[PDB]
Amino acid sequence: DKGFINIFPMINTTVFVNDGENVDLIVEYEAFPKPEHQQWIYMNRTFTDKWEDYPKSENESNIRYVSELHLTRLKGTEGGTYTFLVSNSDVNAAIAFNVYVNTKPEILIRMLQCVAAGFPEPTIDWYFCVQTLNSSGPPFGKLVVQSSICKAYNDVGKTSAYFNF
Amino acid sequence: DKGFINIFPMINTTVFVNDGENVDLIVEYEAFPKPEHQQWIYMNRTFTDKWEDYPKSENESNIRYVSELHLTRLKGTEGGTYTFLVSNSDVNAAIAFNVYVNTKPEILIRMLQCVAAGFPEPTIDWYFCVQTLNSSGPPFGKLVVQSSICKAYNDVGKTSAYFNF
Ligand SMILES: *[C@@H]1O[C@H](CO)[C@@H](O)[C@H](O)[C@H]1NC(C)=O
Ligand SMILES: *[C@@H]1O[C@H](CO)[C@@H](O)[C@H](O)[C@H]1NC(C)=O
Ligand SMILES: [Co+2]
Ligand SMILES: [Co+2]
Ligand SMILES: [Co+2]
Ligand SMILES: [Co+2]
Repeated sequence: DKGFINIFPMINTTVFVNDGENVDLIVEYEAFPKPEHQQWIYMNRTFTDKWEDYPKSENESNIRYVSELHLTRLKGTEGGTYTFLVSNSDVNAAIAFNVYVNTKPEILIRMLQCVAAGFPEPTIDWYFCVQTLNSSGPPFGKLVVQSSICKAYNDVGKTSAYFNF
Repeated sequence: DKGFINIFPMINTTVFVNDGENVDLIVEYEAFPKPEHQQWIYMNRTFTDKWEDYPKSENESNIRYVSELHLTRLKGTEGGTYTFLVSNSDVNAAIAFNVYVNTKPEILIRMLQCVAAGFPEPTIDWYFCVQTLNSSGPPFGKLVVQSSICKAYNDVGKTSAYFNF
């Protein structure tokens, strides 16, 4: 047999984190020969000092290794796929984590239009006393919904605003 | 000496309750002769079954009495002065409780105008990427402030909304 790299996640690959909280993406993996070019990537951007790598055993015959990425104070926009890559002289290997960041809806108004953004997808109710877009600027949220006929909410929170003529 | 009614509060007369929470307004009082016409009043409205009255002692020579008003699920609008009255054949006596209900700001928008309402008095900040009125209808809050130049907040919460042209 030749070289090999086998990766096992220590936590579930799909993780859910509340807005402003932390999460540690942990991976164990066996490799021969000595693993090289350990790397954590999010959005073509490489984390320089937010992660750590170390052998699981001090013993010389160890081929078990651990890599951890420390995500701190995650924002709703910082949700997405975080990828870990590693290689040796023979094999290239990778594993991916899907990080969801729960956020309460942010609503804006520009005949006005009410637009809610966040995760999970905010639903809009109207009380008396629908399309989907994807924008970078305000309001800041993973999923964006506009309702026309303003209260907005999801399983993590609610946001309201009144409008009169 | 003739008749007398002396009232002592068992809790502080000024009470602060968060929105949606409960509070028990408790009063002890000594009276001779037998107290009569015990009454709890808020906004000219008399609580019929939300309160209880009972002698502090079963013994016959007791002149000590207790009256409790159970306020449940208080709203921001339900903040104000709650009054307890009691009398006998000689004296009339009363005591008053000042109930504050903390609420996060509610903001509305009608050249638009942003109006925040709640308790304590909401302050308005503007981020780039003042008068005072008193209305019954939306937005619902004890103190109302309009700022013109929309984020709004107080020591109990915050509420935001964007506006673009
Ligand atoms: C995914 O991870 C969660 C914990 O965040 C766990 O409750 C769930 O069972 C996992 N799903 C699997 C292992 O299929
Ligand atoms: C008023 O009541 C509060 C408790 O709600 C207490 O902390 C405060 O000391 C009281 N003020 C007095 C007794 O003057
Ligand atoms: Co380091
Ligand atoms: Co949808
Ligand atoms: Co009763
Ligand atoms: Co003021």
